[PDB]
Amino acid sequence: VVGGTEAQRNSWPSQISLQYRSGSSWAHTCGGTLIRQNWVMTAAHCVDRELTFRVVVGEHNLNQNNGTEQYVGVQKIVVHPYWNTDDVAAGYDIALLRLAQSVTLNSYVQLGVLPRAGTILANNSPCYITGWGLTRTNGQLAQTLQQAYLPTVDYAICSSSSYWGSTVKNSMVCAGGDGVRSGCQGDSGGPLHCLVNGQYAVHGVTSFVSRLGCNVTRKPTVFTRVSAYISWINNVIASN
Ligand SMILES: *[C][C@](*)([N]C(=O)[C]([C])[N]C(=O)OC([C])([C])[C])N(*)(*)(*)(*)[C@](*)(*)=O
Ligand SMILES: [Ca+2]
Repeated sequence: VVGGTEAQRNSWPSQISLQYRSGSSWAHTCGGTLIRQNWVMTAAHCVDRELTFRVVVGEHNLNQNNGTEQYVGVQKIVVHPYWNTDDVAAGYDIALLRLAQSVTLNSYVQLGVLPRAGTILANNSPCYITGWGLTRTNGQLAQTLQQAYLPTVDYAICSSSSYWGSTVKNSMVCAGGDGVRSGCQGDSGGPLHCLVNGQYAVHGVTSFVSRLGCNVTRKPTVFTRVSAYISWINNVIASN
C-alpha cells in the first residue's frame, strides 16, 4: 500500500497473507480474504505459478512472532474458468483456495462479509485497502499491515479516457487515483473493505495498478468486483 498508515492489530481480521515456499523459507506474495473457516478468496493471478502455497491468518508483522498467527496449507485451488493470464483486463481475476484444515476464529481471525449479488457502490463511497505490499513504486514490502482510505471511482468515470478507458470493465471496482495513496505489488488478492449500512464488507479483490507506477493520478487501483461473483463463489463452496 502506498501512502498508507499502519493498521491496528484487530481492525481487519479477515485479511490473510498468501505465501509461497522459497528455499527454506516462506515469502509473502499476495493478500486474500478468509470467507469460510476453510476457504480463502484471492486473485487468480496470484496463483498462476505452480508453487507451494500457504496461508497465514491472524497476521500483523510479517517478520515477528505476534502470538496470534495460524499457519495452514492450501489443499485445492479453484480459479475462475474464464481467467486468462495474458488478459487481466478481461477480468475474472479471482480464485478460491481450500485450506488443508479449518482455522480457529477469534478476535484476530474472522470471516469477511461479502456483498449481496449485483451491488454497485455509488461514486466516492468510503473504502479502505489493506495489505503488506510495496509502500512505494519499486520499493519494498511493508512489515506491518498497512491501510489506506481509497474512495471509489464509479464505472462511468473510471472507464473514461483520462482514467483507465477500455481497460476497466463493469465487473471491476476502481478506487483511489489521487496520486498519493494506492494499492501496489504484494497487495494483489487482498480486500477492499467498504462501509455499507454500518458494516464493512469486502467489495473488491485487488487486481492491478498502472504499469507506470502504483500511485498515479487518475489511474486508480482496480479491483475484481466481488458482487459480480457471488453465485460462482457459492457454487464452488457447495461442491468442493
Ligand atoms: C504478486 C505480486 N507480488 C509481488 O510482486 C511481491 C510481493 N513483491 C516482492 O516480492 O518484493 C520485491 C519488491 C520484488 C522485493 N503483486 C501483487 O501482489
Ligand atoms: Ca507475525
